[PDB]
Amino acid sequence: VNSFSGYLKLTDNVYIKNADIVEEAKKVKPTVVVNAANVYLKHGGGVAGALNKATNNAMQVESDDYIATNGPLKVGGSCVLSGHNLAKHCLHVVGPNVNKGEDIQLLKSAYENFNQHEVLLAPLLSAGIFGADPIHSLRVCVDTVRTNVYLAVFDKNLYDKLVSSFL
Ligand SMILES: CNC(=O)Nc1ccc(C(=O)N[C@H]2c3ccccc3C[C@@H]2C(=O)O)cc1
Repeated sequence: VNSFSGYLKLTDNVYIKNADIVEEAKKVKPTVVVNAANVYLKHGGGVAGALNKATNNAMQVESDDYIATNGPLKVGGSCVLSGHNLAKHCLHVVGPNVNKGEDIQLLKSAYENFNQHEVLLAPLLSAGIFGADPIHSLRVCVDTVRTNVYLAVFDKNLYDKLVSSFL
């Protein structure tokens, strides 16, 4: 039993809710919140900008030190950093950005990072400003992630479309 509330169950291990991931993180304090990161951990907009703003820029400060030490992430890769006031940990995962021309097949590799964590609160990777089809992202999530994932979808219209079209 966990504290996630109001989710629709899609499969054995995937759950979905129309919610603001920032507000959801603030209320649940999950062990892991996933950030829709880029390789430079520059949290300017989308989910990343929202999560970082909610940390009063502490996420960005920590991220800049991480990059200065380790260099950029790979597309499809991830790193674990602090969750600050939102979660115990933040798993920064880089899905391909279609608006940068990155290979969508890398979306499966990106979701594989979730399997290293038993339970996660997450957005749909590569959705929103990353330019992928969220219906496709949900399909890859369901077919790749085996651990327990609670997906937060900010847009109610998109949420309803994702549920209604789910196979
Ligand atoms: C004050 N609170 C807030 O600003 N919250 C806030 C702001 C923006 C987003 C967002 O862009 N999310 C989408 C996003 C972004 C980048 C990559 C993939 C996805 C999928 C997400 C979705 O469409 O569900 C989510 C929450």
